[PDB]
Amino acid sequence: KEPEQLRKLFIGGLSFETTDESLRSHFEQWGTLTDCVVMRDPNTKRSRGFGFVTYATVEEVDAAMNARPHKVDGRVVEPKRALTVKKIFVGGIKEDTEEHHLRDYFEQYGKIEVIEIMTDRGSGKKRGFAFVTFDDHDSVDKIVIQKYHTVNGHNCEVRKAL
Ligand SMILES: CC(=O)NCCc1c[nH]c2ccc(F)cc12
Repeated sequence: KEPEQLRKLFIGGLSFETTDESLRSHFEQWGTLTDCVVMRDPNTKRSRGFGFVTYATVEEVDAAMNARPHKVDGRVVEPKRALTVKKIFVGGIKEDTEEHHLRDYFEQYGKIEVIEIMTDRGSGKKRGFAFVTFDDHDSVDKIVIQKYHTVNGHNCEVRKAL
């Protein structure tokens, strides 16, 4: 079983009338839920407007994220995997890595809007790193939890870029 942390979706922006049961019935459309909680005040029991769900598998998390936007009990909510940005730094690509290497690999994580292969300001030579900007943060979130990224035969360092 994948680590539980990687099977969780944290759901912001809930309707205050959403319950454990209604949040569960909604997100069970995209997989088996082993846990589903609406956060509430300990004294008033009034919703805090957010919660989380835990799927049985990471593929189920993916399915839920691919089904965004989610309207739950009449309100569009904001699910996120376990710093919300749309851009990554990709290091270690050396001088022989081109746009199409980066595109063919990273397009399978999300929709790419910008690829920027970095060159030396003085010489024009490639510096061996790049930035990739996507249309949505979940691509980056999937990317940076991987232990490894292999592109053009290179083991790359990938992190969020601000
Ligand atoms: C952004 C924020 O502060 N809350 C959402 C993320 C989060 C952190 N710890 C939790 C515990 C329970 C839960 F339902 C959600 C969370």
